[PDB]
Amino acid sequence: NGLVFADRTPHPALTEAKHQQQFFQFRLSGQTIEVTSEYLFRHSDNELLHWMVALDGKPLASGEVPLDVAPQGKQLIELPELPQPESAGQLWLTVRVVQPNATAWSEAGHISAWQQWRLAENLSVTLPAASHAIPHLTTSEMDFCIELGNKRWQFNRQSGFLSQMWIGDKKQLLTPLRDQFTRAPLDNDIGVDEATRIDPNAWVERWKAAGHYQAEAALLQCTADTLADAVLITTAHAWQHQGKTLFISRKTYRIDGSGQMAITVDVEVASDTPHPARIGLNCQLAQVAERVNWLGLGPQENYPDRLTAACFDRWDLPLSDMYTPYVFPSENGLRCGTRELNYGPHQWRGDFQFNISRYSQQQLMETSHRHLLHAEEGTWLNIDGFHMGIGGDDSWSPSVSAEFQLSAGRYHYQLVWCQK
Amino acid sequence: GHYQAEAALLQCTADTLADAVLITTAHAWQHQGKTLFISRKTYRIDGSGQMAITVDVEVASDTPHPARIGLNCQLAQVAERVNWLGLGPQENYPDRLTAACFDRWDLPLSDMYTPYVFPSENGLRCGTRELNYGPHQWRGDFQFNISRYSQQQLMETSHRHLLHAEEGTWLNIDGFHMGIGGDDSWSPSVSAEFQLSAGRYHYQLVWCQK
Ligand code: NA
Ligand code: NA
Repeated sequence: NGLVFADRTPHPALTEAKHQQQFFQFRLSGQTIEVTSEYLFRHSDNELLHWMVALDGKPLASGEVPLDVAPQGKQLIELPELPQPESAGQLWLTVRVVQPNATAWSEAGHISAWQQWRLAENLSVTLPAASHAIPHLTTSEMDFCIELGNKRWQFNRQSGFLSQMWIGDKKQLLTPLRDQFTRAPLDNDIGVDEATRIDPNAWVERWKAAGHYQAEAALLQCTADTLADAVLITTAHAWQHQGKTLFISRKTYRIDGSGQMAITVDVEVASDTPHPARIGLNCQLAQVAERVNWLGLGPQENYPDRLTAACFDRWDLPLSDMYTPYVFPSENGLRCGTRELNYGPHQWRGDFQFNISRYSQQQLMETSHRHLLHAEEGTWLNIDGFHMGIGGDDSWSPSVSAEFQLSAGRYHYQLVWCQK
Repeated sequence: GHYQAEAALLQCTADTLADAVLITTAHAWQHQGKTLFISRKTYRIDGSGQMAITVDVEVASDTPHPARIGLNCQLAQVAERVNWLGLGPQENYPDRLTAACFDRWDLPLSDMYTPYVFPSENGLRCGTRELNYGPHQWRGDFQFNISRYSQQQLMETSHRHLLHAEEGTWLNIDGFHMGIGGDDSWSPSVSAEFQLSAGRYHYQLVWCQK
């Protein structure tokens, strides 16, 4: 149940605890930062505030101000006039409290606190430059095919899913892109303190009994249309278990002359089915790259009810860091609030949560120990419009608070897939 | 600049499909060089006569959260009854709807207006899946109000006895509507979970003739 592994390597949860247990609080009013000390005895005599303003990860301005706060006291820091850019995006302010000097318990340059705020946002009004190229649709009995030069997109008309993508003669997918509504259960979803308890109230059990893990997709609609400058595929799927419809998924895929595939997803969830762990898509990619790079919350694993410690910026990590090696395997390594994701030739833009690794949700839920996991061929990608909270208040009864359960009934998310 | 914000057209294409016409639009509401909202829509008129409207709105994170995200128009028809599947029968709002029940409700048009002495937004009904008015039917998941008074006349007139019924019927269909609040009435009282702060919004509507 540790914040650390037996060898004292941090679990991702530790960083959330560090952030929430901060000894300095911050408010932002206009250009003023108010820093309040939660110490009771010490003045801030080994602390400096670093501030940084960035546009979608791009550093615009930064600075340093010494901290001189009495225990329980306040210091107002006035920011210099910020040299606003004209280009579209969201400006983010980040502050960090840094300890310049080593102590008996920390190294020089130790970070004790941080915080972020959204500053100005400039919405993108300027149209994209109209591409000259135009995609073409090749219909067969079994498939819709879209080609754009080297690029090729294949929609299986029997299943209703994007079954394959081609760059010239190279395959991009090892498994089709399908809706996913389940996760490999966390310890908080399993809910039991004792071994032989088959607790009928736990999330995994409610999910198992409703047939979430074994629901079969049934195709309702799979049509293709040609527009002036794009091809539009439209699909509708029903997930059923024992005649009962749990989820309906309605999708458009819009492929334009730029080679961008725009996916719209609208999901209905039956109000009497237990709230799903996630509402997303997954596929097994053929590529295995070294680095994952994203504009979103990071660097560490973060979930909707555990993301306060994560900062929004441009993060770049090795693939292996995008997996969390919990001894008992589960859904893991998610990052939330992501606007852009980069992996090998692929780029996904939108507002989504994702995890990426060499292990399928299936392998993760079938394996009892982490050392028994084996890297699957290619890379498993889950991209979620929505993900349920993880809970934790205890680990033997449902603990995901109401506001983090997927209860809306109707959900919408949109993704742009392109090959940069 | 929310009240004086002017719609600027970005896109307006038409496309013929196998069994439908697809109109795609984009707009930006600006005030003094600042982009407040972007609205992206598709209209799909198919062979059965139904028009499906899909709306996706962006709100700048640094503009005050808007009062509503919706559509309005003035219908030519003045009918006797309003029939809806949703929350009712009385006026209800996102942070004042626990008393309302989900059912099929049928009231005279006049009942769809609440005569507050100082006129304001009024008569909203939430959680509506189907709205019927004369030959018109709207389906989806929306909030609406319907009356002879425009949002403009309501905000310009100071007493209820000075209001005149306009020509036809003003319809407001909202995908999202701000809470009313009221913990007090001299400071912002709308709780955070009832402010339209998501940044991106989505609703869909089917309009047909029954
Ligand atoms: Na100091
Ligand atoms: Na008024």
